[PDB]
Amino acid sequence: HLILHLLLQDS
Repeated sequence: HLILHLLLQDS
């Protein structure tokens, strides 16, 4: 799930 976050925070 961490990836799902590193994706939202990056954007």
